[PDB]
Amino acid sequence: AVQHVVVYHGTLKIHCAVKQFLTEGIIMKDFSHPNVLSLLGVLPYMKHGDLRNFIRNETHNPTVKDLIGFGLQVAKGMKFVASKKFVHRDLAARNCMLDEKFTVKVADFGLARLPVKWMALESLQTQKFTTKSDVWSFGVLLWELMTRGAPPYPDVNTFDITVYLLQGRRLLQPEYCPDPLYEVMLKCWHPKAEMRPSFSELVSRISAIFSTFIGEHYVHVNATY
Ligand SMILES: O=C(NCCN1CCOCC1)Nc1nc2ccc(Sc3nnc4ccc(-c5ccc(F)cc5)nn34)cc2s1
Repeated sequence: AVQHVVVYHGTLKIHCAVKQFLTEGIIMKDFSHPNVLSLLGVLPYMKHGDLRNFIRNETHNPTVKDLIGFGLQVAKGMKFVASKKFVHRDLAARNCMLDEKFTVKVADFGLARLPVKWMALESLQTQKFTTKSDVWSFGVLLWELMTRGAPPYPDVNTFDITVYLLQGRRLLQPEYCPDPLYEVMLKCWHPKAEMRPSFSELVSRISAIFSTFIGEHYVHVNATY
């Protein structure tokens, strides 16, 4: 069963990277989606590396369309993962990768595997993780995308985040976030887990927002981040 399955550089020609083991080898191996990082048999090399570092790179010139497009690809990847009944537990821009085609692959799962500032409130309180808690995390990722990789809740110390949130607070709208995309993030952070959108609903809502843009709005980095 692990026979059909059979960090450092490598070749096969495909360029590659290399970092119970056999069981999860098989499990990781059957997750095939273009917005999900593959097991080659050893993972494909991602030319552009992590999503967070890429958007922070002061020499890159992402547009609003570009950033929303990355968020759309994450959502497609998570829609697939969620269909397989798998919970990520650590969705963050740091855990998403970008290839030579600028295709986003959700990574940091399986063999490649507390992120308190990305955690839903019920997970901060129960230490249990669901698909609905991934959705909350996804909303924080979108906020990362729109601020070009700013750290969330900058003046909040990890520990005190649950108290902060329980005062009635959320991340503020980034300067280059469209209003409808901020409403989407607010939905992802709905206080009741069951009221949060599914990943299928997020793919749908975000693809419509994405289609309204034409690549004319350059997103700049914030000085206070
Ligand atoms: O590094 C490059 N590309 C060059 C990047 N440069 C930088 C300077 O600008 C020019 C472009 N390709 C790579 N592919 C792969 C393929 C697999 C893996 S392991 C893995 N599995 N899940 C995850 C999830 C996240 C992270 C991660 C997090 C933070 C980081 F910082 C780097 C990697 N790793 N990870 C590593 C790499 S790294």
